[PDB]
Amino acid sequence: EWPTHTVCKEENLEIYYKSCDPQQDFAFSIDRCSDVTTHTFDIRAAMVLRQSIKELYAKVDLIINGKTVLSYSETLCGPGLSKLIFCGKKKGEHLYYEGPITLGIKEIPQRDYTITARLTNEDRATVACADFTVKNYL
Repeated sequence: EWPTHTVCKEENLEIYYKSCDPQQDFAFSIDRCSDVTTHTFDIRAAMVLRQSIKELYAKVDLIINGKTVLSYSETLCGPGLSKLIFCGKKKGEHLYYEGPITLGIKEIPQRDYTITARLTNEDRATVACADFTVKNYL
């Protein structure tokens, strides 16, 4: 029900996202779309934080033909485990990230696939959730 946003659409590469958090949408852009093929690329992203992030966890799933073929989890914030300066932001803050994203997928996939990313907190509550649809024929 959130709108599907176009992130990239060029000759041989298309990327769209839709928030799967029922509370809200968020803003997301990639500075250079073709960098996604290198698995490190720069983004800009913005969202209102609706949950505490005392702990922040990411879970990233690669889905190909309806099947989750790979899933990994990374700790972003926590006691002795904080990776981002914005760890520690309070519930209700407007969060802005500009910078690199590195996905821990080895053979960065060709073809059509989905990356689902969910951020959760100390209470397993969803802080953000998106489905990224990718069409990569580069």
